[PDB]
Amino acid sequence: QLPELIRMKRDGGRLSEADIRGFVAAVVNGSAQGAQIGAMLMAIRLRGMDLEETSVLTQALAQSGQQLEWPEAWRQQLVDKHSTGGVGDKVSLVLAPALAACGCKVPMISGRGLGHTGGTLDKLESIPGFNVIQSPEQMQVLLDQAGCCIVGQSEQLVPADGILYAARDVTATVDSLPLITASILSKKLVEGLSALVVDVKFGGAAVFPNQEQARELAKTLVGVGASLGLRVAAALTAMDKPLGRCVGHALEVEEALLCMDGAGPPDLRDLVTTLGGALLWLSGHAGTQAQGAARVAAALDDGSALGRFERMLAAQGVDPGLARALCSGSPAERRQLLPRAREQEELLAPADGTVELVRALPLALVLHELGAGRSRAGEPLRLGVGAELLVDVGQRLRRGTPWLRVHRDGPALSGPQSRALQEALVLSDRAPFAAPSPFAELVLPP
Amino acid sequence: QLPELIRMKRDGGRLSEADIRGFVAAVVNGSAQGAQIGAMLMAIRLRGMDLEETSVLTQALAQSGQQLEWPEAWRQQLVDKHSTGGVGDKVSLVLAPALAACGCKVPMISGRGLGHTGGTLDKLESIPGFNVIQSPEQMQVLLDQAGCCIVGQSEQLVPADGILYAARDVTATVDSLPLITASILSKKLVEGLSALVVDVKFGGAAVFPNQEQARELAKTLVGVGASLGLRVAAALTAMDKPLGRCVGHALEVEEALLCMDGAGPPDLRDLVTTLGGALLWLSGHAGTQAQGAARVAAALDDGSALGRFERMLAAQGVDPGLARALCSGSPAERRQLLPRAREQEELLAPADGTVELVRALPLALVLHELGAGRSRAGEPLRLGVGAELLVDVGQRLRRGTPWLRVHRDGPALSGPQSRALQEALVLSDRAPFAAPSPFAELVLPP
Ligand SMILES: O=c1[nH]cc(I)c(=O)[nH]1
Ligand SMILES: O=c1[nH]cc(I)c(=O)[nH]1
Repeated sequence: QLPELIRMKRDGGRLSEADIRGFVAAVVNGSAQGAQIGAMLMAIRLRGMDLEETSVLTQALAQSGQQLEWPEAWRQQLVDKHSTGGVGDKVSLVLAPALAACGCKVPMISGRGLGHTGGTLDKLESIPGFNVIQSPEQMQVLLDQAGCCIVGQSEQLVPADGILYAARDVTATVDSLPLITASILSKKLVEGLSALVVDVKFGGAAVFPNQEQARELAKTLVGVGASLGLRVAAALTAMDKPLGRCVGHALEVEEALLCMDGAGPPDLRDLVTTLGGALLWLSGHAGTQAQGAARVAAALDDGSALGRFERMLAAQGVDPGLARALCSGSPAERRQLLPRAREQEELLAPADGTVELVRALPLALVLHELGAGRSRAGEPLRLGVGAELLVDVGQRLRRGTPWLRVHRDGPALSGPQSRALQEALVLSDRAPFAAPSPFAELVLPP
Repeated sequence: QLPELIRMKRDGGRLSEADIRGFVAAVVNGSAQGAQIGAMLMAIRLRGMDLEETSVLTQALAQSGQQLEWPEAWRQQLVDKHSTGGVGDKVSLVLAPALAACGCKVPMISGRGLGHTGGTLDKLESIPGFNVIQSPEQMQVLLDQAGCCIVGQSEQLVPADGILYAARDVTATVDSLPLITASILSKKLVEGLSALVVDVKFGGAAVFPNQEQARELAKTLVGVGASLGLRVAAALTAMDKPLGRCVGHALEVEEALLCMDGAGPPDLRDLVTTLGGALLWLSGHAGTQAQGAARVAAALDDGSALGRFERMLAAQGVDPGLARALCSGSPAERRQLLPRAREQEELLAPADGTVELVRALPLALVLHELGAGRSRAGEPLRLGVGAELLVDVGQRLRRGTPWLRVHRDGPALSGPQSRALQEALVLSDRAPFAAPSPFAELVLPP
């Protein structure tokens, strides 16, 4: 029974396959209570799991629901990428459609926000009518039509993970190697993918700031994934500063769109082309990293990524007209069709100097307490709330120049909140420089 | 917010008084979700709390509800006793009315089962009509007409403890010195007592088997109690074997009534007189402890605690006729008036030998899975389920002599169930001896 299983883990003992499957079944069928879920999640977070338990949690979460079947004509076309989570990380919003443009099939099952990081599903929900929950049947139609699709956990698609994911988010049990591994792979295993690239963040606002832990996760994701029959590669990418300039939901959707019609900040386009190019390589569609990167980049310039993105929006519930407007509209028009915070508050530079860095963690934490993230499961988010980096890293600015614009619904920023933000603006006084790219290294399966 | 409070404790940090009161209010008002209550509890169970946190929790729980207001004329009479939970530990049932058999006012706020231990509130419920939820007003009337009462936590009395109590029970977070401490003391502080005696168990079926760990609890209980302006004494008693010969709920009420009949097992009576003795002394209604143990014992026969029990039962919802029935009724009559298990299964001595011990834990565990224990929240119990020790410790026996009577409602005992219970009977080659007395020592407040 639940109390005993929890007790074993609490004592630092391992769970047998039956126990794990037992636990997962109880979660899915609703017999497990919230406290028991939270208790077990914490026991794991604090005591851990070995690679066998871990692999078992994965198979279990994966099997708690359906297995996605596709036309065998799609077999080698099926690919996906997943990010462990970060700030301003709307890569998936761009990659999904940019791949489906290269003929690739992407049945992406992602998630909502986790802790201080943003979830792509919450970002898509900024778009009116976008429905994250799609059946396995609709998903097939989606791939047939736009060859794109970004859905979330549901009754049919990894329900066990859906429930745990939402509990982890608000029980301080996000940063657990085995829970992240099972959660991520279970989603991807159910997809029947040919290749998969997981973007494992490291740095300031990463689940695992510590680069060495980012690595351990990277190697584990790939190892367990391999052992479970999935061609997987992991990319370790910086998340010390936000990706792009926009952080939030509604705001990140417009930057994603800016990226899709050939523009946007270089770091964003870089990560998109490097992971996509790494993904095309992994799946055999591209000969080398550079070739695959170029094809994806071409999709960003082509207008075909944006086009696939448009079909996806319409096929997942967005009114065709709004879909055509988001993709056909200019930055300002998109900004108007998407949720908007009630107040705009710009932060000014405290001095002259170079933007050495903009701490992503402090920024996400404040964005978090302003309604961008959850502190309770099922809690509505204030889509619209977010932030815009008005200055890039590597550029020089003077005191008095606005470097950040906070989009908020509530009161003017609190005291400790303002301090935290300014605190995030690191300045040095040297010549301007070229900001480095997020991507660090690729970890392949043994 | 909740997620952060949990992370702090999760990481080993202590919670500020504002944090704990913050968390407690969230538990009482609903903002804290099940998974969050469980996460917090497990974090605390694994990273502990310090004396101040513990002290602060205790206050918060006590203050989560109402403070019981009594007529000044009683102030000096209001006493109570508590247990850390055990097996067959029906002492409060016998001791509460026994005390009220000496003018003392006992507004006992106890609780339900906790882990593998039986709760007196569950025991009282096997008594048709008995209500455990009495508002403060009813509690005054009860003491006024019967001198005692046994109620449970409610929206009005320690709401916060009620919630943590029910969750800890099914989350393997019962055995936490600080949680037990705040839980026990919070209920007592709200009672406005002038002396509290806690029976801290140690032994095979104790929350804290290790006698030294139990002593740490006993010290904390008295220490923190003292710091909160409550005269508290704590006894340390054995729980390697079951207190009495009857384990369960309806069955525990019968053996209890037998004790209030001036009969029963030495086990029970001995413990009820000792702790009661310590109580009357502690509160000043007795010059010494032996005199108290004497007045209490007298009440078992003369002065009538059985008489006080009847008035309590009636005053707490039990039909007056049934109440008198249970009192004047003899064992056989008592059984017919209470819930009886559907069937009866007896175990036979696996071999000749002297009964060195009847391991309480294995007993509780099995009775537990037959419906005597909870596995979820308010999961209903099978109150007639239990066991009768058909043999005493110290005696010898021959293979074939039934040593245990199991009262179950479902299927006959299973293989692993029978094996578990058999392994509970420890036969030694020694000569017949007299079973020792539960009581070990008494820790005091100065
Ligand atoms: O699906 C997931 N993405 C990111 C993380 I971190 C996780 O645990 N699961
Ligand atoms: O009221 C209580 N009795 C026994 C235990 I153990 C506890 O934690 N609380």
